[PDB]
Amino acid sequence: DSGVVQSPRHIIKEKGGRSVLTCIPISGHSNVVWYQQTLGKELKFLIQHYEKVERDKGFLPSRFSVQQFDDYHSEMNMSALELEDSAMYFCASSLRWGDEQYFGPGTRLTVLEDLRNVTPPKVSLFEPSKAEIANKQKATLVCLARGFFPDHVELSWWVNGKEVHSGVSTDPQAYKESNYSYSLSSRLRVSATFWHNPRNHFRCQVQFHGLSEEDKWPEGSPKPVTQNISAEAWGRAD
Amino acid sequence: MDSGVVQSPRHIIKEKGGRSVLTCIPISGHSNVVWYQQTLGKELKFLIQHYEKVERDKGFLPSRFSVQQFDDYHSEMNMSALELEDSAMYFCASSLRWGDEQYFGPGTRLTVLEDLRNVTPPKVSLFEPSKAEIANKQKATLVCLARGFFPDHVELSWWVNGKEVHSGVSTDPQAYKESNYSYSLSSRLRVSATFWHNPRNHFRCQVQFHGLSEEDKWPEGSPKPVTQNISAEAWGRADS
Repeated sequence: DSGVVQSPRHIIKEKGGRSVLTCIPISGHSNVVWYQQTLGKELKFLIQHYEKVERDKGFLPSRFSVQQFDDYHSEMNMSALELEDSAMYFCASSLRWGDEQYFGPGTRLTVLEDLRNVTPPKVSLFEPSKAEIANKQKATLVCLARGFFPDHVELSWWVNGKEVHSGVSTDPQAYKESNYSYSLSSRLRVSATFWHNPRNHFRCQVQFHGLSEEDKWPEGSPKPVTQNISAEAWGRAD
Repeated sequence: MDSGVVQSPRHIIKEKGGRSVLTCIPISGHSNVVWYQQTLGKELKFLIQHYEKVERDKGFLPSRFSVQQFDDYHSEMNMSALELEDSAMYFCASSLRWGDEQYFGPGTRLTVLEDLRNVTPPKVSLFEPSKAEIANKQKATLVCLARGFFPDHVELSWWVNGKEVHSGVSTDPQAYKESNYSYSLSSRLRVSATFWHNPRNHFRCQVQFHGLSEEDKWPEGSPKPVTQNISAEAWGRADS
């Protein structure tokens, strides 16, 4: 029917800052647990509330406090943020204390020393090379998204308005091209015949997760908010 | 409690098209065991559940994975025809019975690569504090850099006079990729200038790299990138 939901999904904060994560448990569940997970590592139990009462606590830092409300939703208030706080934060709910836990999608928090380096990607689509097509009868489009920071992007391919996965090969993880700039590439391979149809449309779509409306930004340059950036091309006859 | 769920292996590197088996031992007395898959930085994906040896719930488990629970209630996921996209953390969790609170294992980090020849241990460098810092802040920060390694299978720790320390340590939460086949990670240890001003204080940045297995093949001509410990160290110093 539905599962645990959380908000926000991605958030970027400056060191010394403050934010609040919220969790809505499955309807009828009254027990809510929070975990912290450094990317690629184990889940770390933080705290558990059942009928608003704290039942058990792990290594919840004193800078963090959690409260559960009448409707059983839970909020973690995180203050005086440190770089070390960059992690995934999962909430999970169960009907009662002692029962099976159902997991939320997680909130990814990234804490930076200076928000002034945050910047969205530029995205370029490259049509197939003549040599590739002549030699293999396949046609590979390259999408390059780069110049972005931090590394919170999601790249997808759309052909004639529909998302595709067949023939898609995306780099598993963006890499740094310089201190405050990432690069990520993807390829979509189709048949030469499919590419040679002028009426086929191709779009590489990137979603960048950045600053929110809320965040302060000094005059001068556009605020690097969450936004979509894409590049497109049509097929091309011989 | 007395113990928790354990898993094996903790890290493993496989080539595309290969096969491996991940194993989970539940908390003693628990007979319900579930597996989850998690791609780096994403949500947990429920794979499958066994209780008293019988499959109950199943999520989207690829046909290439098969899971079995055994007499002693431990569970094994046999993974075949591995794909790059199978690179993930795999958690198991156990509960007394189905429907009960589940307890998580530490996870197995599976990395699937196109070419094992890209696997490389880190170079580790320790930097003594700058004279400017000591003079102006009366603190002394040592920097440890561990870089040029692949894949992202490094753990960094600090040891002062033979004992692990945490006070004054700031380690990057995540290594970043320098390029498609190389990572970098840094850490700082800050101590007082007076503590650094002692020739007999010893400082060591210790890195553990999880690499290829004893069983993996490796061509002649360069050292095999096996699991190994790599460190850098310094003693404190008199006035200069």
